Amino acid sequence: MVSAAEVVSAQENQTYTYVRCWYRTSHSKDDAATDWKWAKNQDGSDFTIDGYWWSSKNMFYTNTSQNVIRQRCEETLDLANENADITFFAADNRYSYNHTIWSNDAAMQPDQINKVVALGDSLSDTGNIFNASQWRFPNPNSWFLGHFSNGFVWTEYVAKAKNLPLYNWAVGGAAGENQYIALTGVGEQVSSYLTYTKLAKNYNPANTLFTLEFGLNDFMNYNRSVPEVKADYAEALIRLTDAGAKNFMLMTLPDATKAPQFKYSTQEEIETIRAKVLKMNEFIKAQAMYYKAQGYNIALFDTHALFEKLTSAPEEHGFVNASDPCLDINRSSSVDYMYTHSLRSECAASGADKFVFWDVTHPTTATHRYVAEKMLESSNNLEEFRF
Ligand SMILES: CCCCC/C=C\C/C=C\C/C=C\C/C=C\CCCC(=O)O
Ligand SMILES: [Mg+2]
Repeated sequence: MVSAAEVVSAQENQTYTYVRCWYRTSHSKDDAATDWKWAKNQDGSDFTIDGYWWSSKNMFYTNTSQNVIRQRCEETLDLANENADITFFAADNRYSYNHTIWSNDAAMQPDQINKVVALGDSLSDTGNIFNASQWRFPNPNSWFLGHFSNGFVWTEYVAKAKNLPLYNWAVGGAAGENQYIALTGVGEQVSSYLTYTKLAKNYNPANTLFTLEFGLNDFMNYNRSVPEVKADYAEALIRLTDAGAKNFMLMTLPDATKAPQFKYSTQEEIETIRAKVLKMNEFIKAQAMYYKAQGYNIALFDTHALFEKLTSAPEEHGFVNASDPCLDINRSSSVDYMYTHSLRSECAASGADKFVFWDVTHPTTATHRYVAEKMLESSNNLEEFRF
């Protein structure tokens, strides 16, 4: 994907950069607003990281571990907030965009999972559209720093439970994301992953836990046929396994037609999408069995079955409401992502942790956490994966 000569030249172009530490300003997850500070050392001097830049979206590659960078942000911010939900990025100055930091692995690494790589849509996106929108979409007062929720997504909860770095290629389409970036498809995501990892040092793909949730963007936003979505899903698994991937967290798709935005869709539109989701889920199960029979490490979670339980009896799963958004949005219009919204009366009363949905499409961070924990329980804190 990148010649060996190009890799050497890039890796030898050594420099330094600074770290932007982001945090939730409120102690409540009802408030999505965030702010940032530069990372500092204990003596008050600026914290810097050594490494090299590369772009095919600039990634900064450093020898400094994600834990060390995280620790510097925690100490700099010195918040007594359990909901601080700290994230960090590389940045040369005040004008810089939020650049992902890749921590290079050691040459003598043990045979165990040491990072999470995510592929998918808005259900896994951690801010891929936010630099492209000049930090204006989704509005950072009502959506958590480029996440289409009031906090972390399921992949971040999974990565945190295992104390692992998470590197994200996921980006959706239900919020008008394609008015900001092109190349959002799963094949474009796998291509981008393959290109950027050639620049990494001592990269062993066998030590990566891959997460993949794909198909809802295609069925909801692009009216794509079931065979073309099945073919793209099979193609992603073929390309990843041929490039050394051994470990996957696969999942069935929740019935997206249960989301508040479908209150404003016709019955014909709803039945079309629902039928496509059901056919796709049978194919996802067949694909998981196919790779499991070949000796790959596959964890399959039935998110569809869990979501049916959650929406039919929310009171049995820690929720008061599964039909309305927490935010006071009572229509389906992508322009609403540009504005600040108040919480509806019922959600302000119960708290955002008691609602399944945050906006007309996306789940709350409590729903993301519930799914992530059910996943770890199902797989016995991921038993067929070596940690
Ligand atoms: C696979 C992990 C799921 C964790 C969240 C739990 C339940 C699903 C939540 C909501 C209902 C389903 C779909 C609508 C949500 C996002 C839009 C995805 C497509 C896009 O972005 O265009
Ligand atoms: Mg195809």
